[PDB]
Amino acid sequence: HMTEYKLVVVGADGVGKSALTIQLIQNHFVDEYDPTIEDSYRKQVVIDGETCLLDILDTAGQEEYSAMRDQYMRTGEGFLCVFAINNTKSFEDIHHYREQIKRVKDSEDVPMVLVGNKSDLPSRTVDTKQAQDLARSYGIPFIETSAKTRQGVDDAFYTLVREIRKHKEK
Ligand SMILES: Nc1nc2c(ncn2[C@@H]2O[C@H](COP(=O)(O)OP(=O)(O)O)[C@@H](O)[C@H]2O)c(=O)[nH]1
Ligand SMILES: [Mg+2]
Repeated sequence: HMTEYKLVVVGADGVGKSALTIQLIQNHFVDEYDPTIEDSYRKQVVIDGETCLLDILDTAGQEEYSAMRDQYMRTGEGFLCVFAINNTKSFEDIHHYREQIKRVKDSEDVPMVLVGNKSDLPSRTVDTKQAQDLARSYGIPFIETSAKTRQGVDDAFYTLVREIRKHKEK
């Protein structure tokens, strides 16, 4: 039997939340995924010898949350907080995503990974050292990813699983 891990992917629209999830699930890069589609996905994967069933919500927009999105924020075990390395505003807005998670959990100790996506693109406006400074302040890992090439994608999700295990018995 399989251990469930409930993961939530958050961040500004346009950063690659959906592309990252689709790369993890389907091993393909999608270049035009509807920016409004929000849904949950499953993936069976062995991580460090444990058969895991990941339960992943790919969040979209900031319209009135569905009961499902509210449920995933409340009961989610770990969060991928995504910005794009060519989107300075998305990096600046990570603060707000962190603050939301801390409020929902009433805690500063929540399993989380800072993800800098679109690492394949040449227009880098967020330096790795800026992201490292932010992640160090929050006490969380920082991983750069490309949903296009798959670089870092498994790393980001597996690291989030490992961060959940560091926080609680699973
Ligand atoms: N080059 C490149 N484009 C990406 C990457 N991730 C997402 N995109 C593109 O960025 C746009 C937004 O991606 P999407 O996954 O819909 O973003 P979301 O709003 O965060 O779900 C789309 O045109 C994607 O093809 C990436 O790693 N590299
Ligand atoms: Mg999306």
